[PDB]
Amino acid sequence: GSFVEMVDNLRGKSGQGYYVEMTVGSPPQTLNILVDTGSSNFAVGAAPHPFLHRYYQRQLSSTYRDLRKGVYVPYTQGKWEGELGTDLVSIPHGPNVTVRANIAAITESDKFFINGSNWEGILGLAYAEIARPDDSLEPFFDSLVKQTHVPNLFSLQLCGAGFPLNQSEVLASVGGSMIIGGIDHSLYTGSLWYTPIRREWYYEVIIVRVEINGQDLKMDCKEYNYDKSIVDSGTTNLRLPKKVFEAAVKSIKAASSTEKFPDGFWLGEQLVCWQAGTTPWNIFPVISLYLMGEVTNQSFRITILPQQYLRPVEDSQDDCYKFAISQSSTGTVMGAVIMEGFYVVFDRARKRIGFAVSACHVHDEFRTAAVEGPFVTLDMEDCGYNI
Ligand SMILES: COc1nc(N2C[C@H]3C(=O)N(C)C(=N)N[C@@]3(c3cc(-c4cccc(C#N)c4)cs3)C2)ncc1F
Repeated sequence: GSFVEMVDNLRGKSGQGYYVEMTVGSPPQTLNILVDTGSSNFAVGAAPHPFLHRYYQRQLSSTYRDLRKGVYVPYTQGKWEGELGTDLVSIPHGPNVTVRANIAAITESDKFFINGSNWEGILGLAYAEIARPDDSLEPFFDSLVKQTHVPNLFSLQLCGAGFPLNQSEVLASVGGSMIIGGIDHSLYTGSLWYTPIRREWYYEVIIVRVEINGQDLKMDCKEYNYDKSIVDSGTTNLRLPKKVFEAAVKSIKAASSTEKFPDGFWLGEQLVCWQAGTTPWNIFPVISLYLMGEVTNQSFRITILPQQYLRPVEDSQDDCYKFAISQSSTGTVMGAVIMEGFYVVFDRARKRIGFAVSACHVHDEFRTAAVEGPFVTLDMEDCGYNI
């Protein structure tokens, strides 16, 4: 229904991630924590670092419990090593509960904490299967549901501003909402459409068709989910498997062919700029991803605009952007590019993910993001990849 205490509890932007305030320990130590549906550990800075202005001080918490076990995470979007323990954890703009949760106290890191970023830790919201060191380390959300009456569901509304936010603006701006234990109807318009969670590890889904401005990419649907397709609030871009990325970029270039962009732009390395207010949104195509429905032989589509896949960056008074669609060798990743267009419901209790048009998506007077259905789609289980 309505969860006013949790609405507008996030801050951040797609390039730096979105974070929520949490407290750890007794007395409570406040930290800003990245909301990550692409991992399953709760890990916090626990030692001084040049890019952290605060960290978890275990010696100052009366409720700290040492698990006497280390944890190592290899190079991904950095690397880190830490020490496992448990403590009492709360979310100030969250459910009014305190839970005893596992915490990885980060003692050493390399390219993990980012200069200029405001988060001090990560809240991995995915399942125990991908937790480190192994699946015996209960993730935060599993603890929260086990210890309280909070329903086994959360929903995310990530809000892209549509323009660059400077150092002060990004700290003062509302970046979105994380509703723990429910769905807030103020955060979306139209209907919610659900896709099954294929398997509980990452939030894995199945894409059954892809269109660029209504034109079918016409690839074998297994290519779209090779080797998996996931929903990840901790990835900035929409990432596509190599072969799919190559086909999609060719189609996006063809649709936008009235303007030529350098190779560096399509590689996501180089910004493109236009005179203030003159970004030619209309030359760029909409992108639709069709997802398996909950009903046999039924699918639905989510449609995003260039206002989602062109990420605003500062250069001048020009309006500049980076192309936020990129190649992957680990499957499709529906990152902040996708999520900024939609209110996303992680319905763990019913093993499904819901999408609805976000009340904060950026658009223009001529086009809007969309969530539509149903469509008749056959042999959708064949779109899933095995081995
Ligand atoms: C903490 O513990 C564990 N974290 C992980 N993760 C895997 C990483 C990764 O490659 N992705 C795709 C991901 N979704 N999350 C991780 C990170 C995201 C960011 C980050 C930085 C800047 C912007 C954004 C955005 N949007 C995200 C830094 S690390 C953490 N894996 C296993 C663990 F035990």
